[PDB]
Amino acid sequence: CPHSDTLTIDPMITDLAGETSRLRAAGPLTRIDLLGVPALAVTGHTLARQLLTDTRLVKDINAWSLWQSGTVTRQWPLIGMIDVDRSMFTVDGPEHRRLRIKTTQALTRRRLDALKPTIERYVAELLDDLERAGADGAVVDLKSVFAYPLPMRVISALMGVPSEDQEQLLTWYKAFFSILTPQDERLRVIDEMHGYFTEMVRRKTAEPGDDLTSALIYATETPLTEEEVIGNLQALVAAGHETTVSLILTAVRALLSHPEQLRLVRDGEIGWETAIEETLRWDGPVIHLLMRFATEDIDLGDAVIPRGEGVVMSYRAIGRDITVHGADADDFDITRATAARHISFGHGPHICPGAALARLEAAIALPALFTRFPHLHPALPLDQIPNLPVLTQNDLSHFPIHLGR
Ligand code: HEM
Ligand SMILES: CC(=O)[C@H]1CC[C@H]2[C@@H]3CC=C4C[C@@H](O)CC[C@]4(C)[C@H]3CC[C@]12C
Ligand SMILES: [K+]
Ligand SMILES: [Mg+2]
Repeated sequence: CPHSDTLTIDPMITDLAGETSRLRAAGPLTRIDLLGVPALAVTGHTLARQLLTDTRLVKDINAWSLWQSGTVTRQWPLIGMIDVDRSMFTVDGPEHRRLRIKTTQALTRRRLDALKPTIERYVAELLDDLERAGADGAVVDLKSVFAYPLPMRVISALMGVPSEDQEQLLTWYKAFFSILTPQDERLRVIDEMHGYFTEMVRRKTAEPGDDLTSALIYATETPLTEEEVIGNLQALVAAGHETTVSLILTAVRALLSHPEQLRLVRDGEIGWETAIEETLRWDGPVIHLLMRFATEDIDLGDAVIPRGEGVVMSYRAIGRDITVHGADADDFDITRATAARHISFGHGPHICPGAALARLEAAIALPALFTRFPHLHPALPLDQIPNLPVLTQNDLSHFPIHLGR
């Protein structure tokens, strides 16, 4: 591929390793092309930290010059990632905290202790499904049987999504994230999702229960608008499911391909927690985060982000930052000193509110899985597991394993 001064993000994810390296090498700020739409990617750790706390970078899609001019529209296949309703996700400034506070309180380590038994129950249930599927030495998909359902069950328990509605949510999410979904069908799926959660908030308003959705509705003043409640709810369920599936799967893939490091955690010399942090740094759930806009020109010394320009946080490239992590940043090493120094959960006001929950689900699921099936191994070379065509998320397709004897 000849030299180009715009890096085109391939939506088929045919060369993630190469693209990620190009992005680091072109950085820490470089021009990218997202399905025919230009933007700047932040690929460097220190610069990312700076800009994530910069008040001249906002989520508001109306601050985007290409949106103002109608150059980008709802026909853009990535538009569902950013042209969404009011929530903690889209708001900046003094109003932002109000939209976050009930959620961060509900998701503190101490509050999550109450959720621990529930997580344990689902993990045990799905390991049981794994046993059944892997009987008589059969090949089994670790994603569909285990990693894919677990975080949906867990986030659904927290928010009050009924057992019987969870399959439909997963079907919608799959359509929503796949670049291949026809755009008209995707926009219809976006409407259906919104319709589902509108009704859920109406149901919880009539009949509140012991769940975060009910706590968002009834605080602990001033009360959240209906739109705000629905917006927070959609963001929490989608993010809580999609990111966490990836982290479970990549952590297993990492440890299975680095058996000496798997041994370290199994024998209690390094914490599972630490293996999870290194996974987040090295092969984490987010590839790119769309998208922020300059309210005015931002001067970075030898470079200017012009007012109205789109800014993407390229979190995977940032995790491979050689300046911060040393020359071997492209290796998985749970013993490295900077394993916990990533910003894969973000930085600043929009930092992930669910990081503790994510960490807890992984810290329960991973040891449970390897203790239950100590001889678990790939039935297909790990390096041949392809990514699903989902541009922004590190979404693995399937994960064939044998339980082992
Ligand atoms: C498990 C792995 C996870 C990773 C790698 C992850 C990563 C992130 C990152 C990087 C952001 C901020 C993007 C930015 O502003 O630049 C974020 C925001 C958010 N995340 Fe997490 N997340 C994870 C799990 C979760 C979970 C479990 C939940 C909910 C329970 C969640 C809910 C949210 C919400 C609602 C936001 C928007 C916050 C705001 O904009 O103020 N994510 N996620
Ligand atoms: C970083 C990440 O992967 C998560 C954190 C916040 C999440 C977004 C928060 C809210 C929404 C709206 C929802 O209807 C569609 C998914 C979408 C657009 C999420 C996509 C995945 C995101 C971006
Ligand atoms: K909208
Ligand atoms: Mg050039």
